[PDB]
Amino acid sequence: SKIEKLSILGVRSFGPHHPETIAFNTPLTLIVGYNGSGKTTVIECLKYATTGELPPNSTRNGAFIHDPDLVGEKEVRAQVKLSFRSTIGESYVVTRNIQLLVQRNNKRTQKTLEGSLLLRNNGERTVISTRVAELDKLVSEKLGVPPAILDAVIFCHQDDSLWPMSEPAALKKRFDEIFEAQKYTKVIENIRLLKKKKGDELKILKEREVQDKANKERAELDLKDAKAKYKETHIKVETTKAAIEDLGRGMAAVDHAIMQYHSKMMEQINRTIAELWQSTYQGTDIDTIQIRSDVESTTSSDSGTRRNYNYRVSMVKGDTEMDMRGRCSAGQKVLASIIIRLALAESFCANCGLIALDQPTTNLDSDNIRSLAESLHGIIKARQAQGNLQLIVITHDEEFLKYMQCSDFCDDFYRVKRDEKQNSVIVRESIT
Amino acid sequence: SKIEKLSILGVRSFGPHHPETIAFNTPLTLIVGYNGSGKTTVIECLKYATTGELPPNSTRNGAFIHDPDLVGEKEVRAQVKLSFRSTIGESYVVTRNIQLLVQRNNKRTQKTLEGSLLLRNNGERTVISTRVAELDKLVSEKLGVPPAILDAVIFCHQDDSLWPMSEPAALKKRFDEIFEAQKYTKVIENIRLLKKKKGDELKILKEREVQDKANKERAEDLKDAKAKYKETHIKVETTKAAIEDLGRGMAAVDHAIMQYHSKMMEQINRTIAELWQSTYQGTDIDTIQIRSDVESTTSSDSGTRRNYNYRVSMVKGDTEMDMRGRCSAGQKVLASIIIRLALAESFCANCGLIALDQPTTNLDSDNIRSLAESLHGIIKARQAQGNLQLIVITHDEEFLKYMQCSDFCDDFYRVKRDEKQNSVIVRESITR
DNA sequence: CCCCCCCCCCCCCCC
DNA sequence: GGGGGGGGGGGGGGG
Ligand SMILES: Nc1ncnc2c1ncn2[C@@H]1O[C@H](COP(=O)(O)OP(=O)(O)OP(O)(O)=S)[C@@H](O)[C@H]1O
Ligand SMILES: Nc1ncnc2c1ncn2[C@@H]1O[C@H](COP(=O)(O)OP(=O)(O)OP(O)(O)=S)[C@@H](O)[C@H]1O
Ligand SMILES: NCCc1ccc(S(=O)(=O)F)cc1
Ligand SMILES: NCCc1ccc(S(=O)(=O)F)cc1
Ligand SMILES: [Mg+2]
Ligand SMILES: [Mg+2]
Repeated sequence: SKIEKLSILGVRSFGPHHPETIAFNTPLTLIVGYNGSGKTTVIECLKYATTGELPPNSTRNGAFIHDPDLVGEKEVRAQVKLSFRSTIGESYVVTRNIQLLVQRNNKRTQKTLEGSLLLRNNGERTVISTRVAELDKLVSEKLGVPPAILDAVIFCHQDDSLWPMSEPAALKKRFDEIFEAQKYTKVIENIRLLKKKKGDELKILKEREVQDKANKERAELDLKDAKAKYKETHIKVETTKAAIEDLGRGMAAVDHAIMQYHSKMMEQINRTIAELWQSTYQGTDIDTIQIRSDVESTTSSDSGTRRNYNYRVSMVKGDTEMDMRGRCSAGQKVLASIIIRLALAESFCANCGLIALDQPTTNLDSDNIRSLAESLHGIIKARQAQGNLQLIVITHDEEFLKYMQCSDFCDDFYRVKRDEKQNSVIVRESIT
Repeated sequence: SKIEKLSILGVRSFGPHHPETIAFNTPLTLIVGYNGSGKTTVIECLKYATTGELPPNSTRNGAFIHDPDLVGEKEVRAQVKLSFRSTIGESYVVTRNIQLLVQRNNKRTQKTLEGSLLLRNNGERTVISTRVAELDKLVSEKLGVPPAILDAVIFCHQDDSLWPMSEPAALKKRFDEIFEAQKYTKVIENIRLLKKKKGDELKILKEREVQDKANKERAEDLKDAKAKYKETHIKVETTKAAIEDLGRGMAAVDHAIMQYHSKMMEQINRTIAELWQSTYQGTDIDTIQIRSDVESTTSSDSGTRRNYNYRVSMVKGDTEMDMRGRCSAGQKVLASIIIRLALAESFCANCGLIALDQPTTNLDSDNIRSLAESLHGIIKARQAQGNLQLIVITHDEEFLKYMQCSDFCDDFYRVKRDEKQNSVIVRESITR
């Protein structure tokens, strides 16, 4: 999977007339710029292009669309275009359009216009879909990334980048999505319903079997026919019994595979998190952090067995383990959230090396700024040859840039600036 | 007027055995240290000492109290001591104590022990109060600053420092708290009750007067009749006068309140406007302002209470838009600090007390430099008046350099973790 | 009449 | 809005 080029028109501080573009490097796309230049907007456009999700608190009132009053028109059309290649060689472009009207009554109304996923063959166009509902499905499907991963891990909004350190209910929600826990309980539950239904049939069938057996002893129509219906019903009974077991064994197999998958996944995730923490965190006070999962089970013959995962991020010091929630510093929260997202990206999409880190050194001190950068350099070096990585870093931290030593990977970087009209523009610069 | 010495024992990463102290300088207290040193804890304990409020997300599970498991004991008692001077010369110390038990049921529970406000006559201690409910009221009076200002503005938790940029209701609640509208609106309602009651008496009185007028006219004992007519008429006029006095008093009260609200918002926006133009490096935002929208019609909760809506606007050229859902991370951080500086300056203009915890979060190099230079200008201007007590926590080295603390400081404080991973506060010297 | 202590209420907080 | 814990308040009792 790979993302090639992004096009932005009329989104936030990007003007409505002339599209601005950025092309993504491998293994690293570096984006710098002043406060309010428009860097975070770039990642907003990647998330919108891939999922149709708009930034939180910007979904209505057209905060996402370049404000009509600034340009002097009563209507502004926004457009985002993303070109990418699927896991197989294939080449796609997704376009999305959104409109913002200022009516004569000053009322603003936002409307989502038609978009399109189109396939390019040898450089020539074919329409795959023009329905926004399918685009979400199709793009992630082509990219090789679940939507829950695009949303929470890869294109995580800067305002939301600390979700791993949030309250338990919220944390659970995001892991439940990432693990699709609602989907598999619905699987288990449907099988259970079917099993109960086949169970009701079996009671009726055994009755009938007892009845047809007796008619055969009395006949013993006629005894030759009397044996026929007895046999027909006997087979339905035995056949139903077998069906009941198969549904039951299958139900158990599904539950077991699901429970082991979850364990394996969590074991991998905690390993990476432990490695990332021990390498990068300079403090002595926390040796490692871990995601601990507490399963709540409720078992009844009517509701069968339903598992509920509760999740916690704990920090480990010596013998002691404590829940980090409500107990970690601003800087610790920032580092833990980045590492956990890296760990999830590595476990859940082991092969698409895609993640956006928007201003990773927030609240980090000088030592941690250095080590984080060197760890990022270390991740890149290890995976550069494999061709796996498309990593996007946004920063204006000069200390961070210096220690990353990105020139080893980059021939260029992108700078987002405001022009004289105060429009966001994206200029490509030489690594020099 | 001033805060002198703080003592911390068994709170978070501070060990339960030996208390750490910090002494506050004028005009500036500088506090540095690595991620997780315990710098934010210091500000929490200041809040806790003055208002009794604990850090958000820490009122349960005793997250604020140094964890019993770390020591090898099952119970920890925390203590925080703050010595300060009232608006008058008087010298006080408030002490608060907290306990966190690992119960017979295994999970932790926290309990609030005895507290004390103690007055110092040099060489003699006197308990002014040992009422944990009363400490809040007494302390805030002595400091000369309202409880909601200590909470939102002076000692605002780092996790909460962006509240000005929060959702409308959340912003409104805090401005509401800051604007104590309940006490006086209830005064108005009680006057209104009386005014209405005199109104009914007036209706009955006017009737009786018409009756007495006719009897006087019939007599034209005539002297008796004129007496009764006058008597009744003077009662009518007297009641009218009483109605007018109550009515005018009601209006004077209500008017005084609207004037106060207007006056403050005006000063607040003046200060915010100067700071923005003075501090913000960037062409895209000329100024920011706080707009107050009154709900056309006051809702009735045991009185008629006006409902204000508040919004933070950014101004560029002719155009104005709401910052909510539209500003960058750095812009949120800068706007929130400036709004707090302005809130301190207008609402407790007399005592220059504020804590800035990691003020350069997500700020670019230029905005880091200019913010530092603006603080320098604020300090230089008011140093002579002796009012100012500014507390800055930072590990931003470029920021420290532009701050030029040597002009104002003879020493600064460093927070460290000792070999046992306990937070320690070390005092260090500066050249000038 | 002051207050002190306990248990319980209710209140703020967090969900 | 509700639920739970804990602080505080409330009421009864004693100093
Ligand atoms: N609807 C809108 N119309 C016009 N301008 C907008 C709109 N919404 C947001 N903006 C502005 O566009 C900019 C968006 O920039 P961001 O991508 O958040 O900046 P940034 O580069 O991430 O800066 P940071 O986060 O401080 S490092 C902000 O400066 C907003 O003030
Ligand atoms: N109940 C607790 N028991 C023991 N340690 C705790 C407890 N609560 C918090 N801590 C630790 O104490 C530290 C809190 O110190 P802070 O003041 O938040 O850090 P800081 O100096 O502000 O660092 P920043 O915000 O990253 S610059 C963290 O490292 C926590 O791991
Ligand atoms: N997207 C990169 C995911 C990743 C890949 C590798 C590592 S490492 O711990 O083994 F160095 C960490 C994170
Ligand atoms: N606590 C007061 C903060 C403050 C805020 C603003 C100023 S001004 O001189 O630049 F208008 C001065 C002081
Ligand atoms: Mg940003
Ligand atoms: Mg902190």
